[PDB]
Amino acid sequence: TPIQQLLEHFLRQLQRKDPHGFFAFPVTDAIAPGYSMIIKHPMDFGTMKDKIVANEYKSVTEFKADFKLMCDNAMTYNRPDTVYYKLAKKILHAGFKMMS
Repeated sequence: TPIQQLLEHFLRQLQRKDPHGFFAFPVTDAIAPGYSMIIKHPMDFGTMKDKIVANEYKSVTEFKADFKLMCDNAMTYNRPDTVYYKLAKKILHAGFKMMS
C-alpha cells in the first residue's frame, strides 16, 4: 500500500513504451502457436495492473520480477530477428533503468 501509487506510475511508464499494445493482454495459443507448450508462467501488463489493484505486490522487487518475467517470455518465444523480441529487450533494459 505505501507502494501502490509508485507501482501505478511504473506500470503507466512501462506501457507508454509499448504503444502497439503487444504486451497488453495475455498471449494465447491461437495468436502464438505452441506458446503454452514453451512458456510456463505467462505475464502481461493487464495482469500486472490487476495484481497492483488487488494489492498482490508486497514489494517493488516482486513487481519488477513480473515485468522481467514478461520480457524474458517474449525473448524466449519470439526469435531474435522479430519486432517482438527486440521490443522486449529494449523495454526490459529501459524499464529496469527506470525502476533501479
